[PDB]
Amino acid sequence: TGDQRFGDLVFRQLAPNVWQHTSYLDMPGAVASNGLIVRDGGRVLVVDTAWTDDQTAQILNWIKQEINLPVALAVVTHAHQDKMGGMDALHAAGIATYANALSNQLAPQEGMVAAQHSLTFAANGWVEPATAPNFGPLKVFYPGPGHTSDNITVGIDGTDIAFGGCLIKDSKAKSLGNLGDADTEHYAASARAFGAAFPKASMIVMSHSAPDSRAAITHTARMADKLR
Ligand SMILES: [Cl-]
Ligand SMILES: [Cl-]
Repeated sequence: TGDQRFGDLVFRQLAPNVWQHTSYLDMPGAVASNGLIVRDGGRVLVVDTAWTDDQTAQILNWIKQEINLPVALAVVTHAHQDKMGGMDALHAAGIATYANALSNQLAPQEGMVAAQHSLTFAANGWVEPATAPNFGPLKVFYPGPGHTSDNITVGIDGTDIAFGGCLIKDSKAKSLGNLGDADTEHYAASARAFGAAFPKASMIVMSHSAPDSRAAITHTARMADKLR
């Protein structure tokens, strides 16, 4: 209970300044996609678009009318439709968009529109600060290939929250979902690297489940072990 709707796109509050935006697409069943909205000082930061441009425009309208702070940047966590399907709506609103350089390189073949800006990463997985200017509380981390080769993750400074995207499944999941683009061999390690990158996080947000505990990370690596 307690999950606010606006148009067709649930917002749920996670922390006083972190909302979960949820949109739905129908996979002829229906499927939820989760993303984040972050209030940091006098601007708004977004993580992940919705499945489509119209849903993404709704997210923007909402920010305008529930937060009323202008959207500074948006970060998308890889080149899949649940994360990137709404790029045009972001660009029409003139919002600076960032993704892993690799996500941007793969976006055309994945049917997605590229972000305007490319994030690069060090060998230890942390984002190069100068490719991510003014991200504020957003801490961007590339844990290695897993769900896709380009998947990145984001921690929120000043919260128990880290966002795993489609990389992490929930603690009671019966599978790792879509392994279509998966790196089987490195998945377990990547799931574990995300865990270790945000060691103090206890609320883990993922793409198709309510926020879960760290058991989500542990369980996902367990399942991925059985792959390799
Ligand atoms: Cl499941
Ligand atoms: Cl942490």
